[PDB]
Amino acid sequence: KELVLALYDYQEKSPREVTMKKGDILTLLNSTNKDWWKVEVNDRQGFVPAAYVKKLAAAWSHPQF
Repeated sequence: KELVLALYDYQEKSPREVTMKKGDILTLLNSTNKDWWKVEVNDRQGFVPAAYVKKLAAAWSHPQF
């Protein structure tokens, strides 16, 4: 299972999007598109800009953000 870190807060602009707070660790559902990634935040799924999150590779130990 993949995870991404919210680099900044993001307020959903429409029902297909989701809201996230800076520092959130979200479950990454789809990253095939280069601009919008589909993620899961507290029982909610939707797209967020790929620019606003960083994938946390399993192969790496991640420092505290």
